Amino acid sequence: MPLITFISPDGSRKTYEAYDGETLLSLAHRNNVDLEGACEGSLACSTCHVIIDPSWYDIVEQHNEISDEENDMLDLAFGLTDTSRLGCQIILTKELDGLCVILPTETRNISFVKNS
Repeated sequence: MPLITFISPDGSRKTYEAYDGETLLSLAHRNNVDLEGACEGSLACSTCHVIIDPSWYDIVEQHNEISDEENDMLDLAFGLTDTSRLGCQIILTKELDGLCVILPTETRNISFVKNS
């Protein structure tokens, strides 16, 4: 259960421990913050996809070639962000341990708080 640095469009930056393949939902619950969805998600996520900021997406996309089957995966990708690769609901992962990336949702906050 590493930590991920979420940067905001205003220049701010939030800090909240993320999980493996777990969405921000798991955080909204721990932070007892007004969330919307009520989706427990999952408790056991392994060998999940990868999700990195949109600044690295262009790098990993050019560093890795896509085959007839790979490139086809994009044609099926619907609703996913341009920052999430081989994903579905954009779920963070420990893979970003000690790395800075942009949050999946469109939320933002700068005020410091000591959640439970």
